[PDB]
Amino acid sequence: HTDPMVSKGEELFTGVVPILVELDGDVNGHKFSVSGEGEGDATYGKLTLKFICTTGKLPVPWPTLVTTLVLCFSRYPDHMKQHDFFKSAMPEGYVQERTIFFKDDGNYKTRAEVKFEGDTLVNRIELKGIDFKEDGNILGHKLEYNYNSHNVYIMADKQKNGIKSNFKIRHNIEDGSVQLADHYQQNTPIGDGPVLLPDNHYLSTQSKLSKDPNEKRDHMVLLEFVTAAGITLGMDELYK
Repeated sequence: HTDPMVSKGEELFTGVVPILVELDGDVNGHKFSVSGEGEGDATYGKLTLKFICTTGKLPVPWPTLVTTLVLCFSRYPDHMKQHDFFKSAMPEGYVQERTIFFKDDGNYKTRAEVKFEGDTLVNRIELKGIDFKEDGNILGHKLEYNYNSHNVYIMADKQKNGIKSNFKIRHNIEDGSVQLADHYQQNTPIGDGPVLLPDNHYLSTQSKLSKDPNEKRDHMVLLEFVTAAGITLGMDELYK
């Protein structure tokens, strides 16, 4: 690429990159840990990850953890690569913080560091959840094991030299309803190096959730794709 800052970030994501995810969680005092392993191919926006609850039964539904459990693997098309904050922060990485408000239920607060340790991309997360209903849709495990595709607007946060985003997820309830999960996110670089501050744009995501037939632990197999879009005034003019 013409931009050596783009080149630097992209060089770290060429090919297939191994991923480690670590989550320590406490929801209403229900403590748990999650480990995940797999690989990402940013050229395709493609994640293949297998997560295990290493402490026993997961006390919340797996779909409620998808957003928490690596946006540096998003596909940014060439015309947008100068807008890829997530890769530009590497290898030192970024902090990803969220609050996720489940309507008429509790909230998750998450803090994670996403960085390289050698050739492995690590996502190390702490999650705290409070004010849940012990018999509600989350602690009562009333959600379908699936994840609806959706689109999310990414905005520069110039003052924190990072990005912010807020977006709604709707988890399907077994009874046919939906449980809203209202996400507030912010990302800021680790360390004092430079980053690419993006124009506002969108990420589109789809996720397939499955089970490993040979796995006896509580677990989730995730096939996730994330693709960036927008910044199209110039590109669209090429075809008029």
